[PDB]
Formats: sequence, C-alpha cells, structure tokens
Amino acid sequence: YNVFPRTLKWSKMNLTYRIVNYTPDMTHSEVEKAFKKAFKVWSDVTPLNFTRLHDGIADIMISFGIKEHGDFYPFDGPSGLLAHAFPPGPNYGGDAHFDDDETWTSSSKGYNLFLVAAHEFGHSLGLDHSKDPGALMFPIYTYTGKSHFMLPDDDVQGIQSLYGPGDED
Amino acid sequence: YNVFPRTLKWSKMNLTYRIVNYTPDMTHSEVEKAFKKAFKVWSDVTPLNFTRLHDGIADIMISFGIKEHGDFYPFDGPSGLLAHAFPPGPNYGGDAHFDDDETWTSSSKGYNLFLVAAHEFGHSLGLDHSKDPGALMFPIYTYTGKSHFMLPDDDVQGIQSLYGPG
Ligand SMILES: CCOC(=O)c1cc2cc(-c3cc(C(=O)NCc4ccc(C(=O)O)cc4)nn3C)ccc2[nH]1
Ligand SMILES: CCOC(=O)c1cc2cc(-c3cc(C(=O)NCc4ccc(C(=O)O)cc4)nn3C)ccc2[nH]1
Ligand SMILES: [Ca+2]
Ligand SMILES: [Ca+2]
Ligand SMILES: [Ca+2]
Ligand SMILES: [Ca+2]
Ligand SMILES: [Ca+2]
Ligand SMILES: [Ca+2]
Ligand SMILES: [Zn+2]
Ligand SMILES: [Zn+2]
Ligand SMILES: [Zn+2]
Ligand SMILES: [Zn+2]
Repeated sequence: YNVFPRTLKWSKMNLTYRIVNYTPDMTHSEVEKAFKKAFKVWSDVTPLNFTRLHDGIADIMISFGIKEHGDFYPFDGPSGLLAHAFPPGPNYGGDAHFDDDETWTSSSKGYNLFLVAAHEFGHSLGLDHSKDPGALMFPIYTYTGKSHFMLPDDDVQGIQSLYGPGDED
Repeated sequence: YNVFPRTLKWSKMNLTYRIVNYTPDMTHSEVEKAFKKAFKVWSDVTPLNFTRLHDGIADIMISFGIKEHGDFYPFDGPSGLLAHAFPPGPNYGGDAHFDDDETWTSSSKGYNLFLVAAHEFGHSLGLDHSKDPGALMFPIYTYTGKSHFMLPDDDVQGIQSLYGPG
C-alpha cells in the first residue's frame, strides 16, 4: 500500500520543462538562458535534474499570458501581479505563468526574468513564501545590482528539506 | 521557509459527505446505495464514521461532471479518465468527481459506481495507488462478478496505518 507524502513535492528527480510561448520583450535565446539559469539555481543544491522539451507534455509548462489565461488566477494588466506557479501535482501542477503585460528583461530595466523565474520555480518545486527578508522566496521583487547570484540559505534549507542536497560537492 | 504541508489523514473521525448531483445512468436510489456502500468499505475497518448531508458544505463533496467541470482537471469524454478525488484537507480536499461521459451501473454494464467510488474514497481518505495487483487501490478497474465485496488485505493495512483498526 501507499500513503500520500507529508508535503507537496515531486516523487521523481528527473523533471521536464517546456517553454510554451515567448514574451515580445526578449529574444528566444535570452528567455531560454534566463530559465536555464533559474533551474540551475535549484538543481545545484538538490538531486533534481531539469530537461527541456520542445513540445508535448512537460512536468513544468511555462507560458506568458495576460488577463484570463486558463486558470483561476487572471493577471491584472501592467504592474500588480507579475507571475505565479502551481505546486507539484497532476495536470497544471508545477506550471509557471508570467504576465505579459509586464516588461521582462535580461538586465535591470523592467523585471529581470531570471530572478522572477528562479522564485516561481521554487513554487513549482514545492516552496511557499518565506518570512526571511533575505530569501529568494520572500514575496517581494528586488534586484541588487551585483554580478553573482547566490541562493540564500533559507531557500537552500527549504528545498533540501524536500529533496535532499544531492551531491554536496 | 515554508513548504506546502499535505494533510496525511483527516484530523477528525466523523466526516460528512454530500451527493451534489446525480448521473442519468442510475436511479437516485441506486446512486445513494452505491456511495453508502463505498463509505462502509472503509468505516468497517477503521474508527471512521460517515454521515450524509443534503445541503451546504460537507467534508466530502461528491459530484458528476463532464469535460471542464470547475477545477481545471478536465475529464476527457468516454474512456480514459473515469474519476478523481482530492486528498484530505479543507476546501476541495476530500471531494470526489465522476466523469458523466462514462456509463455508470449498479451491475456490470459499464463501470460499477460502487467499486469506482470505493476506490476514489480511498484517495479522499489519504491512500495513494497500490502496487499490489490485488488491492482496491491498484489503478485498474476490475469486476469479479461476485455478490460480496471484500476489502483486500493491502488496503486494510494501508487505511489502518493512517486511522487504526475499528
Ligand atoms: C514576483 C515574484 O518575484 C519575487 O517574489 C521575488 C524575486 C526575488 C529576487 C530576489 C533576489 C534578487 C537577487 C539579486 O539581485 N542578485 C544579483 C543578481 C545576479 C545575477 C543576475 C542575473 O544573472 O541576471 C541578476 C541579479 N538575489 N535575490 C535573492 C530575492 C527575493 C525575490 N522575490
Ligand atoms: C477509478 C478507477 O477505479 C479503479 O482504479 C479500481 C476499481 C477497482 C475495483 C477492484 C475490485 C473489484 C471487486 C469486485 O468486483 N468485487 C465484487 C463485488 C461485489 C459487490 C459489488 C456491488 O455491491 O455492486 C461489486 C463488486 N473487488 N475489488 C477489490 C479492484 C481494484 C480496482 N481499481
Ligand atoms: Ca500585472
Ligand atoms: Ca504540470
Ligand atoms: Ca511584455
Ligand atoms: Ca471538501
Ligand atoms: Ca473519461
Ligand atoms: Ca453517464
Ligand atoms: Zn496562471
Ligand atoms: Zn511567490
Ligand atoms: Zn474534478
Ligand atoms: Zn486512483
């Protein structure tokens, strides 16, 4: 027999993602690079592996949309809500949606896609918001201007509580 | 940090359920009997008790729907998906939906509602699918043609690991 897990998490280490469509604001290559980096933030500290699919059904379906876009959480035009993602689960579970009424960027001019994606994929993997003001899962966007991203310890502790550390070296 | 905590089991032993609507395939009486029997499967071997409400909110809301039916886990017409249920908890937790594009029956002509409900209620109570091919929670529908239902030992051990014996 089998009982459900105590927390909302993926029961496999190999996860797939698919970029279903693209924002006007950035090149396909910029978007792919931002999401690739965002996944590596989490894979670096767990045993999770992320592989991109070009079509079909992926564990984490990523899309850009506006207003009503196929769930219970319509976006709201420019400003306000920027993106959301669903916790691990069947169907839409894991999916990440970005509001294409916002301005997305590879830099600091608008919302940096890498940073927002890194946060949202935390949700896709089973992290909720943190109360630690220095955490990536702290629900307020910031951009620090420095050149090297480091996943804050609170997020490391949270994600490893779910999946373990993978290779610690 | 925060994770999304799952409710492994219901915190109370007395649960309510409501049959929100009814399939065209069976009489109201047959549907009521099927669900009552499906709950009895699990109450017979645990301290769980189930009481039916006729209106308002209940712990387990039971309904029949087709295609997109209000939770964005759409059914797919005849065949394929037959039903699904949400794990224990508040809100949608515990609820069970049956695909009304399937033919439901009190006998063998189609899918036996009692059997599929008994399986789905196992999910509503916190059981996942079993790997034991003989278990009720094994993810393949069967119908043995026998008149008496017996909960397989794997499901008995599973449900009791959560709620204990009766
Ligand atoms: C609407 C959902 O958004 C959020 O809720 C949310 C986003 C976010 C981002 C940081 C954050 C920002 C930085 C940072 O600026 N790091 C410097 C850096 C390094 C490299 C790059 C690059 O390669 O592009 C960009 C920035 N770090 N954190 C932990 C912290 C908390 C956060 N919450
Ligand atoms: C959503 C898809 O559903 C499933 O995944 C699923 C259904 C199912 C049913 C049995 C099963 C069937 C019988 C059986 O036929 N029992 C005899 C019987 C006796 C009485 C009645 C009656 O009162 O109507 C019906 C049947 N037993 N088991 C353990 C075993 C595994 C199963 N998996
Ligand atoms: Ca917005
Ligand atoms: Ca998904
Ligand atoms: Ca845009
Ligand atoms: Ca409920
Ligand atoms: Ca179906
Ligand atoms: Ca029907
Ligand atoms: Zn959405
Ligand atoms: Zn968030
Ligand atoms: Zn449903
Ligand atoms: Zn099932």
